[PDB]
Amino acid sequence: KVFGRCELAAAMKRHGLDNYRGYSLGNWVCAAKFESNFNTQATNRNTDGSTDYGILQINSRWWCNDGRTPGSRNLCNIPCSALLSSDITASVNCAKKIVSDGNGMNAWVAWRNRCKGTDVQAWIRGCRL
Repeated sequence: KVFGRCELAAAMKRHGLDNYRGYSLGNWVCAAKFESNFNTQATNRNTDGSTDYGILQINSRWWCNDGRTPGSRNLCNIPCSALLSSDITASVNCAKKIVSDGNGMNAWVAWRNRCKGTDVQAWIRGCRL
């Protein structure tokens, strides 16, 4: 599913991401924009052989099982394919674990490079939330 911007904002808000670990909703929407362009089906191979999955491009070395990433830990206890669903619940639940891991949203290199320190509230501007 390719979410609309406000559509994803609403879903993320309903699933409790607004201000989760202190990160306002615009941060999450901005991260998803640059990670996946709001496409739940997005996948991208990394150099180490892991792959990133879904709206928040969650990696198979640490977080989900894809069966092809040696030394994988599956900390979210989910198949990586669950992160491609039109239903973002699994991505949200796993994102909540990731952002709690110590480095906050710096875990998402796209967020640090493209969202951090910017006017992220612009990403929820115009939405009825």
